Amino acid sequence: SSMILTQFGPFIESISGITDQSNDVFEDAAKAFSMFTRSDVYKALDEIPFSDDAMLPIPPTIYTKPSHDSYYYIDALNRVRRKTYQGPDDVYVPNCSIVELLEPHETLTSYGRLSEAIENRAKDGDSQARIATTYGRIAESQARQIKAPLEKFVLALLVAEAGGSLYDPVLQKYDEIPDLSHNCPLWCFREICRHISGPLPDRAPYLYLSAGVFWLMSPRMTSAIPPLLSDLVNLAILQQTAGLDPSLVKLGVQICLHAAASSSYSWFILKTKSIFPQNTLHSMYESLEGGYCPNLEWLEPRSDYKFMYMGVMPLSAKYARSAPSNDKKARELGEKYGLSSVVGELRKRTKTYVKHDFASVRYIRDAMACTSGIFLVRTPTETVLQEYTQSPEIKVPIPQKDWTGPIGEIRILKDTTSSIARYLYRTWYLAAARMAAQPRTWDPLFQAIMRSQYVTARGGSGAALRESLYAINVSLPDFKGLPVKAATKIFQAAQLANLPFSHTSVAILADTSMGLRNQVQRRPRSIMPLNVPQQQVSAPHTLTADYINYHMNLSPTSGSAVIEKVIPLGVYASSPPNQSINIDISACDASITWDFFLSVIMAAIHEGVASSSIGKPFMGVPASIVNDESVVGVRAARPISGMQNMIQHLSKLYKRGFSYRVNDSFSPGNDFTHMTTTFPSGSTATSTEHTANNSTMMETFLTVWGPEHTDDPDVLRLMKSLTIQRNYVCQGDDGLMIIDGTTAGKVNSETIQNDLELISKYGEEFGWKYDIAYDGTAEYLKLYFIFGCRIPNLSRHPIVGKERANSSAEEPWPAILDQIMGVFFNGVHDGLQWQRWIRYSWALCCAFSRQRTMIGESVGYLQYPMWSFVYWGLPLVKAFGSDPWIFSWYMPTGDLGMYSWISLIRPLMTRWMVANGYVTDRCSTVFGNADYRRCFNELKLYQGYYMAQLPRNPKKSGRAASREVREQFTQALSDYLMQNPELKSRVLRGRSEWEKYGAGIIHNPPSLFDVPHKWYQGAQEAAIATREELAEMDETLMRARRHSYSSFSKLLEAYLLVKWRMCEAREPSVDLRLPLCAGIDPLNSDPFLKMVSVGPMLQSTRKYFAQTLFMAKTVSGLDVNAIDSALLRLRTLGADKKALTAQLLMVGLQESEADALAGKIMLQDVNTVQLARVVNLAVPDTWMSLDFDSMFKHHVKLLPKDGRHLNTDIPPRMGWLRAILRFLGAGMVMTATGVAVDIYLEDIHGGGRSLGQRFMTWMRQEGR
RNA sequence: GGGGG
RNA sequence: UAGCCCCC
Ligand SMILES: Nc1ccn([C@@H]2O[C@H](COP(=O)(O)OP(=O)(O)OP(=O)(O)O)C[C@H]2O)c(=O)n1
Ligand SMILES: Nc1ccn([C@@H]2O[C@H](COP(=O)(O)OP(=O)(O)OP(=O)(O)O)C[C@H]2O)c(=O)n1
Ligand SMILES: Nc1ccn([C@@H]2O[C@H](COP(=O)(O)OP(=O)(O)OP(=O)(O)O)C[C@H]2O)c(=O)n1
Ligand SMILES: [Mn+2]
Ligand SMILES: [Mn+2]
Repeated sequence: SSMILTQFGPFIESISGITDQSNDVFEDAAKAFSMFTRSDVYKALDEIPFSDDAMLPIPPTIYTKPSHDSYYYIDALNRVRRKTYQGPDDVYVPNCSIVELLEPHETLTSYGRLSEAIENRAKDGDSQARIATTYGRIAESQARQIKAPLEKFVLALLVAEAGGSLYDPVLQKYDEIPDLSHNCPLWCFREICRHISGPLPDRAPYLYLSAGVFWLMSPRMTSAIPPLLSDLVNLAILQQTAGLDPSLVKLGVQICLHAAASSSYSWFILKTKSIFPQNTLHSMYESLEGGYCPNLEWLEPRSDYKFMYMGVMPLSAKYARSAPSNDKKARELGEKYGLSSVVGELRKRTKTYVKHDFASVRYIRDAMACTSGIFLVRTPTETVLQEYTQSPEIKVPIPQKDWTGPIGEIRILKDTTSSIARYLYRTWYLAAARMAAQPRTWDPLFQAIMRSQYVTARGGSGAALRESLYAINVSLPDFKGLPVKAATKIFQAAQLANLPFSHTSVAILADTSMGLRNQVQRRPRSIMPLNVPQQQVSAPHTLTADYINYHMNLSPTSGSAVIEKVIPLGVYASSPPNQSINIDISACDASITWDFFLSVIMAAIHEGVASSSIGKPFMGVPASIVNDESVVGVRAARPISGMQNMIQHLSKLYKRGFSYRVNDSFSPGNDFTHMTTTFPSGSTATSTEHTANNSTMMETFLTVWGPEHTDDPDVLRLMKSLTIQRNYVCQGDDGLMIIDGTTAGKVNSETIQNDLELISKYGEEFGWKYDIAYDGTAEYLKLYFIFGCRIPNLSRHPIVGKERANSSAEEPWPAILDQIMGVFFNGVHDGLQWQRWIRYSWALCCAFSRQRTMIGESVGYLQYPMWSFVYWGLPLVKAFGSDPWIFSWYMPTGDLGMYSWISLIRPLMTRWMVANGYVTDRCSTVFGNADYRRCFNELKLYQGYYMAQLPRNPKKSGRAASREVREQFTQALSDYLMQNPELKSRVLRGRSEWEKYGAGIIHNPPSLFDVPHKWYQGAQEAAIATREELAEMDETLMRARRHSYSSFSKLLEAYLLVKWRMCEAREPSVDLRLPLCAGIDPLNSDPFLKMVSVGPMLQSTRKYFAQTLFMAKTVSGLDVNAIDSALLRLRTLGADKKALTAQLLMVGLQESEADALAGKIMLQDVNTVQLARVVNLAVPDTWMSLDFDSMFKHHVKLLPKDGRHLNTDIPPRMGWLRAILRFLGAGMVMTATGVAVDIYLEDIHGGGRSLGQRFMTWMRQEGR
């Protein structure tokens, strides 16, 4: 460690709280990181005096592996395939030798790539050559699922840990996290690699590059080493930063060693991934003596997902695990995969926890951080053949006799059907009618928003559409000469803009291109990039599904994103007396087929939508005639609406199936079109659709089936007390059945077990295999809960991991920084040990802050000052002679955050600056007599500040665009959007109205007329950048670094005029013995103190924020937050109502709605959060898990502590100031380490009035 | 672009 | 060729 100490000495102390941070040391540390050679990191690793406890037997078979050749074969269709041995799952990358297939690299003679000879033979068509190429390309792919070379993360860890234990400012003692000599993962990493390199001078087992992966030419290297090493590094970092129990961590290493010792690392990982969760989380408290859990009340209406904390629920034996024991299956699993030693140890330790508390949840969390974090990989061919093959077993089909004769592509489900489909059909029919009945549905704007949803910069099987169209002699415009990417639905929209639906209808049946996605702890999933006409025609399906979800059930719309996964719901559901069943449906997409679901859904919508859609087109789709054969004998023609025409065309596609075009670039010669009946993922209907069926069937079970299939009084009573509107929350195929508890305790476990078994049997009737789980735990949207405590899963957030489905190279340098910041933010949300995590993050950041640049022998270097990271959100450890660790990771981002940390030490800074020569006679309002301008330019604080705000990726705008084709394109886009003259007429009105009442007040008027331009830009910025555009990006960053400044942004200079007084610590908002988030306990002072004093966010963040906008949606391309900001700004700038009415007309509203919302906005008392947007202030993401609403309202006093001040008084017409002022106070409170404190407005330099004018100038100048 | 179903 | 839905 002397090697590390010498090279990063001063920097190490700067990030350990011992010495101040300085850009000079930081940049040198950066240069040192870049000058360190890979092999040096290993040499550094050798310098570590590892303890015996950090060692464990390493399997010799991890090095000696068979040839890959017996693991593959050519199938009947000539595709290269993986040959199974351990089951139908054994389709991943096998653990084999690989050096025999490599050619030494010219220069790195010890490293090699796949023999060019072998690929050439493979390309010629040689079976053996193809097999070898496939293996080589997929093994390479497996090794690319990381963000950057492992050595960088390791070096970072060495540098960070060289600082020793950290002194907690709050607890006033050093932490007791074992040093690296006790880190088993690192030891293994060094040994495994050393053993591989053997006598070779090169210590790296492989090199992650841009030109591709290269393997160390050693007979001991295996295709399984990259994944193994990647798991070890994560575990190594986590043991030091999450303060994980070392003994547990070793268990995680053993599993990984076993995975590398097996015949397939990924496969083995997939089969054993439940070990830690099953033997801890799902086995906790078989016995229970005490502890406390939350006591929440679910407010009304439950749909708001709003809860209120009511105290603590004392625990006792009464609440011990009552759910069935998983011991047997868990042990069988361990025995089957050679891990019974691990399962047994976990089972034993889990039993020792008889109290539910911080210690016990941290144990679970720790255990669950040890699961491999690799993104499983297998060839595309394998994913497609495993996911689009299995078909649902409909044990009780809809009788053929129950369908009427056809009505085009659909058949009505006779109302005399005794089938359970009866209910599924009624729900979709009902919702279809109500949806189509809504007036908004027939508003040109609404239909523009819908037509604009799928017009995006992402793909849409562009090539297949062009050819399915060529098949009927219809050639689309090619716009020869435009600098935009052609494979975008945006390009598609422009091509189709001026063609009647009848000419593009065939495209609805065009093939579907391949799209893949790798996941952690899961298998790769195939994706279907539907084309514009396919997405268009899917509208009715999507809208009806949305209507069901908004009006008929209890569901959360989104994908996930911590807190957006409604944390509050899990706390409630998992807290005794309450209990929850974690319902999930396997093979969801493959279970939604025409045989039972789609034929019924298509029918119900087609019919229920009839009367209100009659005699009318929809979203560009015309009405038409179709053959009618409903009645027997009677055969006529039937007029249907455009909406019905859509269902008509969509039904034709759902019936036939999807032609998936598979071009497997990892498997030479594996080109085939696979037909499948599995439901599309890339469809706008997918998510909402599955959510709707989920609740609909659960409703039918609880209302009909269940009751009719049992006479058991308790079960009948239990089911009767459950409602899909009050007790069942779902999204897609995930479900959470919440059984509220009584004073008599919780509902009988045996009665619950009966209900579940019936649900299970119930789904077999229509092809659904319910994955039900009753284990005393709550699991929803990959969020884990036990006894009201959230258990972050560190396993799913691989520090070094990064999904990479395609072969394309990683984005140019700059890009990596956003990823590193994301790694930091995940740690904040996962609750790692704040100091250890912050210090490590500074090391990591420093190690990626420098890049070598080229301009033609013009070898320079791009360096980001430490200050850029602060701007991005990374808190300072110690600066300007301040105490160490005074800054919390809840410090805001950007200007708000800069304001916060600077205000907390304004005086320290001023004093430091003067005592170091930065003095002047001019007395600064913020920094007194400190020559701040000279200081900030020299320290690179201004530089870093501005560099952080520059594009971290090449720009394509400015590419020579031949004006004529450029106008044709944007015209096509315009016609697509402005199809309906009514809409256009609306915007033109807003326009001339704007010139009279709004023009001049603000300069950011959002307008539908901009969309075509924003769409063009999007298609542009989607294309591959050139090396020139790259240089241009660097030059920009480098010019900002050279330039010298005299101030911060106009908004930051304005906030700095405001001063506060931090006062009394707040009282606890929740009980301090209450486990809310594992890892967030008295051992993690700042996070814990913030959680306790500020309080947890007990409402859904989606619901909360939906109340901070006047309009929820708008045409894709415009920014809802932008529209909201313009309206409020106009109001704040004294604009007349007619001006807001004009703004609203320009974004598509009818004059009546426009005038109404405008008049409504004028007289409204706007909330802190919504109002703060007038100046671009947003609630920080890191704050989302806390009760920031309460902080703004009751703990940021705008009235000075000692009464009113002339400067602090808020002018009559400037009440909007209070919202901005609330954010600034909150900033300082949240940025200060420790307990949330009450803060009092102390001063505003030039007074409130002048402050307001200052903000009003910023407002009216945006976009000039 | 980032983090997540 | 590389989809859809969400927090900044
Ligand atoms: N990028 C993504 C990720 C997920 N999904 C959707 O999420 C839904 C279900 O999620 P999973 O549980 O992850 O998919 P399953 O096929 O059901 O996996 P298996 O039963 O193992 O869980 C269906 C799928 O289309 C999606 O459209 N796009
Ligand atoms: N002032 C410097 C010089 C080099 N590098 C880093 O070095 C790496 C590759 O170049 P080297 O071959 O390692 O640089 P050398 O200067 O030739 O090595 P040193 O003096 O020991 O010889 C990439 C580049 O960013 C750097 O960050 N800053
Ligand atoms: N913004 C960037 C990114 C990369 N390059 C050029 O790309 C070439 C090699 O790519 P890298 O592998 O990304 O650069 P290295 O210095 O070899 O190391 P890495 O980015 O970790 O620093 C050399 C470098 O000048 C550049 O000029 N400007
Ligand atoms: Mn599922
Ligand atoms: Mn699921």
